[PDB]
Amino acid sequence: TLEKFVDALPIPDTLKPVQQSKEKTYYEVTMEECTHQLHRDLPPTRLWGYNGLFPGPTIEVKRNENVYVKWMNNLPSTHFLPIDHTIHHEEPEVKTVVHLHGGVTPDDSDGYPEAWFSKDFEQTGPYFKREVYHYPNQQRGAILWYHDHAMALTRLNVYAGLVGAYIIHDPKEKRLKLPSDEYDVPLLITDRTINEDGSLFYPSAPENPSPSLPNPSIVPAFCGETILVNGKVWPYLEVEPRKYRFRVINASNTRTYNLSLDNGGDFIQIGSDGGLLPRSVKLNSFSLAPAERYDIIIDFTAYEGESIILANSAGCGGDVNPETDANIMQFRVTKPLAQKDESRKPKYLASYPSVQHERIQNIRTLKLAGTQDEYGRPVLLLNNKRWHDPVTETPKVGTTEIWSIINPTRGTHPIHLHLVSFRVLDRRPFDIARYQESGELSYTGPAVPPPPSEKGWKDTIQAHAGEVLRIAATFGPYSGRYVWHCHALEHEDYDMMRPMDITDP
Ligand SMILES: [Cu+2]
Ligand SMILES: [Cu+2]
Ligand SMILES: [Cu+2]
Ligand SMILES: [Cu+2]
Repeated sequence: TLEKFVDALPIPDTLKPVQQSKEKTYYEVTMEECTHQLHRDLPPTRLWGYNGLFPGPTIEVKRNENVYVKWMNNLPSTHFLPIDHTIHHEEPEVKTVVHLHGGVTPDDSDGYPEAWFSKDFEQTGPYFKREVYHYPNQQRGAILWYHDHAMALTRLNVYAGLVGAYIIHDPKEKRLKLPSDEYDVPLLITDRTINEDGSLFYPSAPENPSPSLPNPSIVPAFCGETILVNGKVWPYLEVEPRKYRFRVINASNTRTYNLSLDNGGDFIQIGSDGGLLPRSVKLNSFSLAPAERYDIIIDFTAYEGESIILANSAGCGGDVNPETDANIMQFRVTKPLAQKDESRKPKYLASYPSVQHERIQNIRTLKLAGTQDEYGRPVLLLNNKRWHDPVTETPKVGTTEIWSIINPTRGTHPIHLHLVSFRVLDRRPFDIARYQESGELSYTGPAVPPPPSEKGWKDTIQAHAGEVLRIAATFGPYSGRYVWHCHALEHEDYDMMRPMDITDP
C-alpha cells in the first residue's frame, strides 16, 4: 500500500473575487478536468475540480456579506466514472449544479438537483433559473462547504473531486481570540480508491454482480482503500507548538470516521455544523459522518517535536485496517513559533439554542425505508416515496416543527435538511421487528438527550439503526423549494432524497 505521511498537507488558497465593492462581492468558479498528483509515489490523477483544483478554493466571507458566485461548467461532455442509466428516467450525460452546504440561501441559488446545467449552460434542468448564485450569508459564523448536487450523479461528481470549503466569519466572534489565519486550517477528508496507474477507481457494479444487474450499476455504499486530507493521501502537517483551530469536514461519499489522536490527547470542540457551540467541549474522540463538520482546537503546546497521528477507529465494510484506513494524517510539532500564541480556548462561546421559545406548529413523523427494484437492488426511500412523487414535507415559513425520524433499517443514515440548522432533542430505541410487522412504535428504553457536541446547531445528523431521532427546526427565513435527504451519496442518488417546500401561506 502507499507509504503513509510522505506528502505535506495542502492548504487550499483562499479564492479572490473577480469584482468587489462594499455592496457586492462577485466570484467566478469554473469546473475543469485537470490532473494532480495525490501521493508522492503515484502518477498524476485525472480529477474534476472547481477552478481545476482538488479540493476547490476555500471561500471566505463575512456574515451578511452580499456574495455572488458564477459557478460554471467547463467539463468534458463524457464522464470518466461509471454512470448507471437505470436510476433516473435528450439530456446531456454530464450535468452539474453547485450546492452550498449549510447556506441560508434563496431557493434558486441553493443548487436544486434538477437545476443542473451542462457545459456553458447549453442545456439546463427543469428547475434552473439563474447562472450567478446569490449567498446573502445572513446567518451564524460557521464551517460550510460546497459540492456538486446534480440529479442522479451526485455520488460521481463529488467523488470526481467537486468539493470545497466555505467559511463564514462573524466579526462578533473575533473578541473570543480563537486561533486565526495560518492557525485556522480546513481539513477536508475524502476516502478514495486509486489504481496503480494513478486513475481513480469507482465501482461499476457490486462485487460478484448478479446477472440480473445493469452495467454499470449503482452500489449502495462505497468504501475507499485510502484516506486523503485536502487532496493528498495520508499527509503530514508541520505545526507550531501552540493552539490551532481545525475546520474538520467529512467530504466522503459513504464513510464515517471516528477520530482520535494516537498519543491520547484531547480535542476541544468549539463548533458544529451550524456554528459555535454554547460551551466548548473537551473530547478524546468524535464520530463524523458524511457532511458533518467539527470546529475544533488542538493544543500542541506541550508536544513539541512529536509526531501525532489523527487516527480512525470506524470501519467501512469491515474492521478498520491499522496500516491503511485507521490513519488519516500526521501532525509533526516541528515548526518554529512565528510569534507568541495569543489565541484562546474560551469556555463561553455563544448563546444556547435553548434560549429560544418557539411554538411547535407541527410534529412530522418520518420513516427511513425503501424497496427492491426489478433488478433486485435496494432502493432507499424516505417515507417509501420516490424523489419524483408529489411533495409531502411542506412546512410553513417562520414556523417551528419537530421532526421524528424513525430508523428501522440496519444502518445509520446521516440525515440533512437544506436551508435550516436545527436542534437535537433526543434519541430513543424501539422494537424493530414489531415496527416492521405492525407499524406500531414500541420503545425499548428511555429517551437519550444529545451529548454536549450536539447541544448547538446541526444540519446533518446521524439517525442510528433501531432508534427514533427527534430534531426541532424553524423553517425560514426564505420560502421556496428545497430538499432533505440522506447524505450518504450512494443512498441519496437511489433514491433517498425528497423535495421540501417551505410555503408562504
Ligand atoms: Cu452537502
Ligand atoms: Cu445541503
Ligand atoms: Cu442513507
Ligand atoms: Cu443536499
